[PDB]
Amino acid sequence: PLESQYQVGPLLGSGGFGSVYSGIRVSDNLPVAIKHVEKDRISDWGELPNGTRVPMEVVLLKKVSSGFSGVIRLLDWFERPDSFVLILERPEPVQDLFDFITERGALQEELARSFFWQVLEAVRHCHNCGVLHRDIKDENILIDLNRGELKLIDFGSGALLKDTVYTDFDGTRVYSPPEWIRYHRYHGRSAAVWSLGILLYDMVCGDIPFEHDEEIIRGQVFFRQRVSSECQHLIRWCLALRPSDRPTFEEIQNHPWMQDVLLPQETAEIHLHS
Ligand SMILES: O=c1[nH]c(-c2ccc(NCC3CCNCC3)cc2Cl)nc2c1oc1ccc(Br)cc12
Repeated sequence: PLESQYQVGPLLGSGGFGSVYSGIRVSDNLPVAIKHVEKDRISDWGELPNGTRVPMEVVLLKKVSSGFSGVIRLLDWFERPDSFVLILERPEPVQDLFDFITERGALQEELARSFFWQVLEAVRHCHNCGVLHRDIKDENILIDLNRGELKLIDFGSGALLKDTVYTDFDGTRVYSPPEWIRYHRYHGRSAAVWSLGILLYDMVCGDIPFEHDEEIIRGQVFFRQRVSSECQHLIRWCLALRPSDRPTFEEIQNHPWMQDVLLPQETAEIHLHS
């Protein structure tokens, strides 16, 4: 029971998500992350197999936990008077994609591809486990710099995956698809693909392509940097205005630009200098 199992360290960051801290498991010194979430700010609750009230975040994390290292692991969690606490694996050394992109600009395509493929594989996993993330974006992807592996994080906005329409969204606006902006309705897989389209553009251009509802609704994509035509094509496809025109994951991964991906480890050697 309790903290004193773990050993709190520097705050890593905070926001509408809550607050996350570096920490060590005192027993075996495992690097972990301690994420605190206030009950008043939680909005989407669910319940466990064993039948108890919890943040959806926790349900979703348990549903997707496993060997698969494309998604952060939930190690344990605790309930408090006015908060919850989640203990998550921490890789060390680690940097999130956003910070990596600020630091290094528009990524080389070889690297964007390794990365993007890894994201794709992580998301497929979530959908295989019945979970839909709803906030795919550079900040919510961690890079394990030794192993050249990407981990997805922050399921605070996600939802059980379903085949019917979604009328709620509390993700990140600029990553949301046109059909949310206009109609306040979307379907899971097609909304995901759109945000992945924003994600790839961000990677290859050093920034997100739309900053305003107007540009989202319009959906014309302008490339501010040299980007190969296959890449441009893949991105424009993911950003088709009509959802059903977007590619499935299978089509994304069978797309020409996605051929001959580097393994994560050879990515690290070549591109993380390690
Ligand atoms: O849920 C999370 N959110 C966040 C998170 C997401 C977005 C942000 N904010 C935006 C970024 C923060 C850093 N880059 C510039 C601005 C901050 C955090 Cl702390 N981090 C983690 C989360 O779970 C983690 C597990 C292990 C580790 Br290491 C980190 C996390």
